[PDB]
Amino acid sequence: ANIAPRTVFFTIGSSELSPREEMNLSYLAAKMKEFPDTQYTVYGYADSATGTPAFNKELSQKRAQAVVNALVKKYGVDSSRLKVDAGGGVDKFGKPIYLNRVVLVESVK
Amino acid sequence: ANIAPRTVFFTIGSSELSPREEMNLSYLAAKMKEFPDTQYTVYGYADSATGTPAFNKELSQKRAQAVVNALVKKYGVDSSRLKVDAGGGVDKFGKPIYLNRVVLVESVK
Repeated sequence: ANIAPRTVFFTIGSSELSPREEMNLSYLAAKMKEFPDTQYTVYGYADSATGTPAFNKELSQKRAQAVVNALVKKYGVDSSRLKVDAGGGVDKFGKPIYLNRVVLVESVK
Repeated sequence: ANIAPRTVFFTIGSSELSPREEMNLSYLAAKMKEFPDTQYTVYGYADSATGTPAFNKELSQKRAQAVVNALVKKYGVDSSRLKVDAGGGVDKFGKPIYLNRVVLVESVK
């Protein structure tokens, strides 16, 4: 009953949620509200191919936090159910490098 | 145990899947493979604010079909589990109008 990991993409150097991602996120929040006991990890990432490690660490943190903030503030999800994990700059998502500018929302087993 | 509806967005007049959407879709396919009995409807849409009704109908069909084709051909999902619904041109997704250029993958209850 654990979600398919949710992908939220971002533009370069930005932690802002686009209209597409707000739409994406509203469906996930409805599922979260339907099963109020489920826990989630909100992994934030950035591409290590540009910017410094510390900038990419902060950016990944802010990306995860913006996803948390929309679920909590806009779609009414208990903040205690969401845990931020700042993954920093990575290449774990391959190329094009913007695929690493992403948040993954995953269920906690 | 039904998925949170999955959003797959498209560029104007196009039914091509971007690198971001292929990444998005790979996580959904893994969930589909984990629970092989689940059925899904693949709703395709276009924005009714541009183009003719018949063009938007075909475009919505091709969008849904491209999502089906990636799940079946690239991520090995039984074609019989996925049903296309061509929604044609709509405004059901609000503005900006590109939010209507989308596929929704939904579980069949």
